[PDB]
Amino acid sequence: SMSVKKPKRDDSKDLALCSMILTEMETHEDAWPFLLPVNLKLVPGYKKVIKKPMDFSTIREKLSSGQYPNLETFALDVRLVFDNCETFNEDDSDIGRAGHNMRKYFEKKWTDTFK
Repeated sequence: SMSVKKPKRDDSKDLALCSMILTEMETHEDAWPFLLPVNLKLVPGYKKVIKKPMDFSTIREKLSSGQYPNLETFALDVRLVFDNCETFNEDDSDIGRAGHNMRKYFEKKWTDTFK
């Protein structure tokens, strides 16, 4: 509360560390469904159904331009990518499996780097 604070967690490396995680997600062999925004002209149903599209290139641009106020807003967009994938793709599909795999890969790196 006013003039009463928990000890200051060092957040000075968060930007660099989120960048490194994002690099590792970008280079994973199962990243291909997530590298670029879904083409809303060429994928029937996507625009209407997925209210907030998100992809790794969009996260990269947001990260590089100071549009993440803190490491949690960064995690929320990464998770959004996988939540969107699950919304639109059957579990038993190459893309559906890719999303599960990437979400797992992310959540481990997230815990190991920050928890």
